[PDB]
Amino acid sequence: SFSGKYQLQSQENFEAFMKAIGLPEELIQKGKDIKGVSEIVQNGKHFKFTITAGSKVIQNEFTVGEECELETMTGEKVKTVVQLEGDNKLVTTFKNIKSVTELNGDIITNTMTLGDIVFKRISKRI
Ligand SMILES: CCCCCCCC/C=C\CCCCCCCC(=O)O
Ligand SMILES: CCCCCCCC/C=C\CCCCCCCC(=O)O
Repeated sequence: SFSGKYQLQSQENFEAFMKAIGLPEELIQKGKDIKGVSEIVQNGKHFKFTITAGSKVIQNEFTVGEECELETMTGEKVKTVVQLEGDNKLVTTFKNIKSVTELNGDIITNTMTLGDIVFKRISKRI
């Protein structure tokens, strides 16, 4: 069950991922420690998100099994389709990054794997 407004608790490889993809140290030092809200509304295939990237609210919707355009940090807007296992594990192919989102009861983890860099968020359902 994915529906909820999930507040951020722990954020792992933020400094190593944002410098590896080409972002500024001034904006990285602002968004690294802010405990913001990460929303998801589960409508069968269409998952409507409202995500806090430090100060910016990035709101887009992903379709499980058909093409869906989402905003990236380095780039523009990526058509990344998401596959679902057991109503808790969401897997996609972003801008050369394997993104794995897992729901453990009422706590969600977003693990963005870029080769050796493992960018892991840990947010609780509210
Ligand atoms: C889907 C969950 C993962 C979301 C990851 C978002 C990563 C954002 C990374 C870097 C951008 C940080 C921007 C910080 C605010 C800058 C503007 C300001 O307040 O001055
Ligand atoms: C590089 C980050 C750009 C911002 C959008 C990233 C979207 C990734 C795609 C699909 C997974 C969406 C997961 C939504 C829940 C995030 C929970 C969290 O913030 O802790």
